[PDB]
Amino acid sequence: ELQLRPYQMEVAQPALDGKNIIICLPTGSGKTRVAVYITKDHLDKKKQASESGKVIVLVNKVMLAEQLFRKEFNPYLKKWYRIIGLSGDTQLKISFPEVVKSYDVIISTAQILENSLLNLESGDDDGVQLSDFSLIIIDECHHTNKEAVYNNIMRRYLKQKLRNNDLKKQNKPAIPLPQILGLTASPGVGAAKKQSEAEKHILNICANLDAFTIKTVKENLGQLKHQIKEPCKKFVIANPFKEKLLEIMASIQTYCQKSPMSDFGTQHYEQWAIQMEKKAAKDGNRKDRVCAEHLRKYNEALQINDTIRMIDAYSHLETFYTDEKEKKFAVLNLDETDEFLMNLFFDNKKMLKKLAENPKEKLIKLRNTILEQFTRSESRGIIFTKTRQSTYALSQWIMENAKFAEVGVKAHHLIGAGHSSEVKPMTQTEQKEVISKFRTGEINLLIATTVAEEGLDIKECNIVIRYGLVTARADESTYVLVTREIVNDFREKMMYKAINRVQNMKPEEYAHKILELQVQSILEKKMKVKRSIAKQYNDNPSLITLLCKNCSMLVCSGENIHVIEKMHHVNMTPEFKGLYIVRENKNGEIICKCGQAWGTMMVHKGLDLPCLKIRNFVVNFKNNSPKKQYKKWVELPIRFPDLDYSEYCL
RNA sequence: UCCAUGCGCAUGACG
RNA sequence: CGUCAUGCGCAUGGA
Ligand SMILES: Nc1ncnc2c1ncn2[C@@H]1O[C@H](COP(=O)(O)OP(=O)(O)O)[C@@H](O)[C@H]1O
Ligand SMILES: [Zn+2]
Repeated sequence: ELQLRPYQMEVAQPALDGKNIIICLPTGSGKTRVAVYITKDHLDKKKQASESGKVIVLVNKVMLAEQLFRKEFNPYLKKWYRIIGLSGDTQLKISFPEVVKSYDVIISTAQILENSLLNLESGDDDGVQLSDFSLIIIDECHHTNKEAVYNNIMRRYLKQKLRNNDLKKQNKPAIPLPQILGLTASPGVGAAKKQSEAEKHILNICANLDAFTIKTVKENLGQLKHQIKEPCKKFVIANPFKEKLLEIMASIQTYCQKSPMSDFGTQHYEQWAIQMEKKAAKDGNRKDRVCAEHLRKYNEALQINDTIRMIDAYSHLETFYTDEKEKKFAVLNLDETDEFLMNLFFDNKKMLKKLAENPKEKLIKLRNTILEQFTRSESRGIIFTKTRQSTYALSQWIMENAKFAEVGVKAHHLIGAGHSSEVKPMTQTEQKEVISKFRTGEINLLIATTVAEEGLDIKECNIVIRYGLVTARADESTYVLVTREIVNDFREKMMYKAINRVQNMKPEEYAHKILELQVQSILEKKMKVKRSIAKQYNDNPSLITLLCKNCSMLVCSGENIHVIEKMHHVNMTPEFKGLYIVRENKNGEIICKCGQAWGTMMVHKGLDLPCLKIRNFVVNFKNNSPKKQYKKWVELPIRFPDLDYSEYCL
């Protein structure tokens, strides 16, 4: 079987000639299948050539790899050729180079391939080359812009290509390089206020891929257009506690002589709070880092309240101050500052809570909007929002709300898996379960945070409602936008025209432009190398000291620290040990004699290790140069010794 | 299956 | 350059 649709046929035609073209098509056109056909044709040709045919397919997300190995490639070609569903998570007893030698076809993930190539350049002796393959295929090429995995990969291919040109002229023989296909929904357009900038961006993409031309369907376009149902665009749009909190912020400002130089509930105030916090850290002073941090917490509460039930802000600060109280209690087992701030809060805490019960509330507007939508439904919907906490708050509020229960439409939250912002990350398994549930109708509506926007298989949904999120199927579209669609349309128009412009270009001029872009990218990479190496020069054993940032006291030295796994830094020598405190709630966490959090107590190879984080400490060189904050160890060019387990045997 | 950690990347907003 | 929010990948250790 594997019959190929017509509009797919023409667009794929050039690649069958060895063309390293790009194929951009819309969503739902099943470019996976045309990709399969192309792979099949390339391999059959290499069979006729009596030469080995290798394909190494790449994706930026794992689940895509699983889907292609599950539903697309193996079904059609499993019996014809060897296929492997490679991924970083899937424990594979065998190393990558072997499967490079042992499988005719490969689904994979970019970073894995890059790591193998790095080992080739390194002394690990695990070797692979883009030349070793006969064909490289990529999905969502549009990510090949800025130091992305795809881009980092192709840059090597280019460099080699230019050497190949020089050798072609200088020498009759030249080394080989593979064909390159690239598939995307749309090449995309970045920060292009002009069709010229857009044209340049597109050309930069093509250069990164080194592709011959872009390809899109116009002749057979009507067939695909009718075949694919495409939704219509649309946009639809719908205190006292805040005042008290602002008053308290002003009270702290008066108590700290802190000038916001900015409005309330704005990013710039937070940015100033952080910069002031850094200055206080370098000054080793309190009510400066401390109160600045407290103010930042307050402004976070504000921005929460600006869109959210102030109950949630009360919960936010309930959590914050209760945990601070617990830290102080552990320390005890308080000064003018902490007492002032804590009491300044607790005094109004009950009143704030009472105010929180009073609705007098964007969320209340969205509730009415949503219920009105549900009356139309007769059943699938997707919410979106900026943050993770937002999704949980929405799900909690909707579940609590009786009206939505009366409607009988269930709802659940959904987020990514990155352990960031100290918020619970959903696991890939859990995400898969939830989307399966919604597809089955177990959950009528799914709250999301851009995870559902792409990758995850969500289709045939009546409505796609949004809640201040910058950005349906089954021939049913109920787009909503509560609180940039026009500007987005303008950009789409611009990129389409730029694409047509590039398609209608001289092959010579086009080749010259893309060649220049290739050279530029290579030069940028070389410059990046130059600066990156210069960063790591000092490599001092011990030229710094770790200090608590609330109480600017020496906490460690430069030499007492040791490294385990060449990842984690730790301080044995219990002179430090008697200082730090331990606390847990629900391996364990570490805190300060001042309540300042310090890190966690990891255990490696059986040694108990009070591991820590540079973020929560402030540097103090031996040269007495000003204090510093790095947010990560690698920023420091000096080198710490790997721990010797023979030492500290005890 | 879960936990914790390190590293890199892109996106949007903001300065 | 920094900030914040969001999403992704890789590599670890333990259970
Ligand atoms: N040659 C073909 N004939 C008929 N339908 C096809 C053909 N090739 C692809 N399709 C359709 O394309 C769909 C696959 O789309 P999919 O790959 O999931 O979307 P996308 O291309 O956006 O990833 C299949 O459901 C299939 O019906
Ligand atoms: Zn302290």
